[PDB]
Order: sequence, then C-alpha cells, then structure tokens
Amino acid sequence: TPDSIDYRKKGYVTPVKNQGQCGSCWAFSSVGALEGQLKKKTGKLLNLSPQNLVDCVSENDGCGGGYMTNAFQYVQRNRGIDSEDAYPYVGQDESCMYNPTGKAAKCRGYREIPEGNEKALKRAVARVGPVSVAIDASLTSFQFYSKGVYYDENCSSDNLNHAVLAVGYGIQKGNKHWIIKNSWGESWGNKGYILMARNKNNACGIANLASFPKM
Ligand SMILES: *C(N)CNC(=O)[C@@H]1CCCC[C@H]1CS(=O)(=O)c1ccc(OC)cc1
Repeated sequence: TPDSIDYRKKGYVTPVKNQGQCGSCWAFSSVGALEGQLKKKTGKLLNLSPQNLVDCVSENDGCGGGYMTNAFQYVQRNRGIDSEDAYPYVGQDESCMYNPTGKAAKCRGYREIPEGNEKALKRAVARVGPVSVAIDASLTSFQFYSKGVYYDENCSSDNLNHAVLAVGYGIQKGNKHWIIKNSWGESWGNKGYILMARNKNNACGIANLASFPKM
C-alpha cells in the first residue's frame, strides 16, 4: 500500500462540477465513484449524470438530500445510469426521464467501509479507486478554505451534512491528508478541491459513511 496516491494523475477523475442550489451532493459523490470504476474497467473516462439519480432514486429526496448507497442500489436495479450528455444536470427536482439508449455504465452493488476506520478507507482508495464519503461541511472555515491541510477542532464527526469524493491521499509538509473532490465549482477551494486532515481522529467524520460501487 503506497503512502500516497492521486487518482487525478491516473485519469480516473472528471472535471469539477457545480451542484448549484440543489442538495444533490450525494448524486455527484455517487457518480464520481462510478466514473472512477468505469475508467478502471473500460479504460474510458466519461461524465455520468447526477440528474438521473436526483430524479429517479425514489429512496432519496432529490435536491433535499440522500445517501450514496441508495444511489448505487438504484443503478444496480435499474441496470444502468445515463451519461451527462443523455440526461443533463439542471439542479431541480423533476420526473424520472431515464433514457436506456443513453446508458453509459451500470454497477452490481456496493461495499461500505467499516464505520470510523480511516485505515480501511486508505486501503480501499489504494486498491479500488475514488471512494464516496460524507463529512461535516457546515463550518465557515470549510466554506472559505483556500490552501493547506484543512482541520478545525469544531468539525463534527456525527453531523454529516455533505457528500464528496476521496480521490487520493498523501502528505503535505508533514501533515497527512485526504484529497477531496467537491461539487461547488472550480472557484471554490483549491480549483474545486480540498485537502482534509487524515489520521486526526476521523476529522469531520470522513470515514463514518464511506462506500464504493462494485461493477
Ligand atoms: C448535499 N448537497 C446535501 N447533503 C446530503 O444529502 C447529505 C449527504 C451525506 C449523508 C447525509 C445527507 C443529509 S441528510 O442526513 O439530511 C439526508 C439523508 C437521507 C435523505 O433521504 C433519504 C435525505 C437527507
């Protein structure tokens, strides 16, 4: 297991997106994970559609929030998810309009990382690829993050309110971190990314609700 890895450099990560004023973070986190596995299995990197999930996952609440596991389960039973091109993102709750002719991938279930275990999360990222994770992103310090490894003692490990994508991990100036892809546009953080403290007692609850799809 490498001490550092960045899947962006391997071509497993699509450009940073902007969810807008819709609580669809769970959909973006879910598609990012699927995009990573699709690349690993087919060699092709394509943008999958979060709107497909927002509109069709009946177990989630669309722009009102949802779980990534429910998203993977929908893709499995639906036997597919459309490409962004075939089901563009509008940031609004609308009726399910899944188009089978636009299917770009599918999945056959998901696996969850044991709750609170950052070590298992590290092993998963190294062996499988990008992993979907949930965190507390309610702090002002998070909203205005600009550089360095983020850590705020005020972050809650129990108040999970946002979903992002762990695309790697490493160390910066002696501080271990997780490389996180957010969905608030490129103008946020460091070109849409944030480095979050790793092995600092599950900061912000990073390993409390992690999962990845199986293909
Ligand atoms: C993202 N922009 C909005 N946040 C979320 O959807 C959170 C993702 C991680 C897990 C917790 C979500 C918030 S919630 O606990 O209020 C929620 C969970 C499940 C839902 O429906 C099934 C709806 C909201």
